[PDB]
Amino acid sequence: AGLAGQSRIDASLKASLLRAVVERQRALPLVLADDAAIRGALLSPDRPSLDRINRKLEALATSAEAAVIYLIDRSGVAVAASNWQEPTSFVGNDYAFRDYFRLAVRDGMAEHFAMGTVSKRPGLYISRRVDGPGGPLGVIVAKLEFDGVEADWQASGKPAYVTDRRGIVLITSLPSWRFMTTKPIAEDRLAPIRESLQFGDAPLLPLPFRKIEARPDGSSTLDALLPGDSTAAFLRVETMVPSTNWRLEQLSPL
Amino acid sequence: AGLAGQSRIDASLKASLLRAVVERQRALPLVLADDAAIRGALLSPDRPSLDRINRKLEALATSAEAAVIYLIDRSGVAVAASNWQEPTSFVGNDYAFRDYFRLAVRDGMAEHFAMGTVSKRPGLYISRRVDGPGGPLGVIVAKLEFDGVEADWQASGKPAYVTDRRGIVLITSLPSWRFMTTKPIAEDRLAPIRESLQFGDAPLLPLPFRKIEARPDGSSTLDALLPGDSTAAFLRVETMVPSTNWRLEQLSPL
Ligand SMILES: [Ca+2]
Ligand SMILES: [Ca+2]
Repeated sequence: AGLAGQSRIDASLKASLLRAVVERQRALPLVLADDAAIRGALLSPDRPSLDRINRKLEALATSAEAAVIYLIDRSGVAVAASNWQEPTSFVGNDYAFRDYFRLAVRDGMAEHFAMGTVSKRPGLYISRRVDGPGGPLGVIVAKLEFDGVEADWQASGKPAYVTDRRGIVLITSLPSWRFMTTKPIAEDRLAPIRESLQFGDAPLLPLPFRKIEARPDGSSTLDALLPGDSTAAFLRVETMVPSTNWRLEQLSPL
Repeated sequence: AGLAGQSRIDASLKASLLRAVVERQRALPLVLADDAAIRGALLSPDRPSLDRINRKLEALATSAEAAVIYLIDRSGVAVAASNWQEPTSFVGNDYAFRDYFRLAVRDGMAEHFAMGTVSKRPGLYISRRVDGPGGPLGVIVAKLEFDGVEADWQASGKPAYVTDRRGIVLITSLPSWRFMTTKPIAEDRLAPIRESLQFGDAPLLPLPFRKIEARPDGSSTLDALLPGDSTAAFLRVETMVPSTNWRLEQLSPL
């Protein structure tokens, strides 16, 4: 009964890093939503305005370690992007129907975890409205991908993964386990989830766990196959990721 | 060698986290210092101008979880601040000779660790030069405090602290170790350091470590005096905190 706590801090440590890596990101849209140059662009856009920003956002994505940062207009169209030089440049796409647009518009801020339309590449989409006098002038967006955290967490050998409240493995030190489940889903909500995750493909097959028995703590004994590794005795702890509505779980070996 | 692995990783983690927390703040001056309304406010000390900038910084700092974000003009007087409504408002205060001001003028930027000059709140002061034409118009400063990271650390059960290159502890899981040192310092270089921490009471003695064996690991066993007592034995690891000039040392028990 001695791994319990040890794994329990290991987990609080993981959640914690993940809090901070999300917050690191969140600042970008935060400063950018008020930015006079961002603002300028949206009232009176012209070719040099939008170029300055394309670069301002290019340098920022680099320094912020963001996958993509892009500015969307009032209509839902992307106007400037970090990836503007890429063939995958998001400049000109229609995001009007994405929740990170519409929720940023309704609320001032929004965050939604999804699969890039073309990238098939998982991310937390973070957003903020840009206020106009009059009213909304557009939305700014930053995409956090989490290969860095995941490669941190592989580096422990307590494997770990993060679920949203529907029980869905969004972020994982074990690639294969991305998008499986902790909780039972039923008929009704299977296709709808696909939808929002932009991964109609998704398995929603449950992580290969047998012999779940809840030790007093709400920590659990556990038999897992890993990618490897036919079968394996293990310990499961949980923690809430502060600043998010995600859950973290760490399996400790024996 | 069993503790070494365990502690090598945990410390690596502890840095990464520190990295994410520092980096969260780095971005605000990064952007603030280029923001036309930052500029205007410094070239047009208007009162609408300063009005706005005040809650602008209030809002950003609150979200940012920066402890204070404030804006100094060329003469060093601070002109708008997150905290314009607490009695501890930095507004009208002279910071003309603080290094964070002075070096951001001479160099473009500066990060400087020091005690709150009225608070006794230790923190990083992350500063950026507002250029104009004709030369610099002022500096924008975001102060990062470390109480949250110190509390994540208290929780881990492996005391850890960060030293600059001077050998001084700045961030520490054990509060009474603040401004204790790795290397002895000499009598008359105390003055200038106390003068720069903005803390004449900086104890600046060597950490109370004894009986150090350096390993083949380049980890080291040591005996430490625990605040209160007793002296427990510890394994010590070292890692550079990535993208700072800071260094983290972490003690794990036996
Ligand atoms: Ca969330
Ligand atoms: Ca540094």
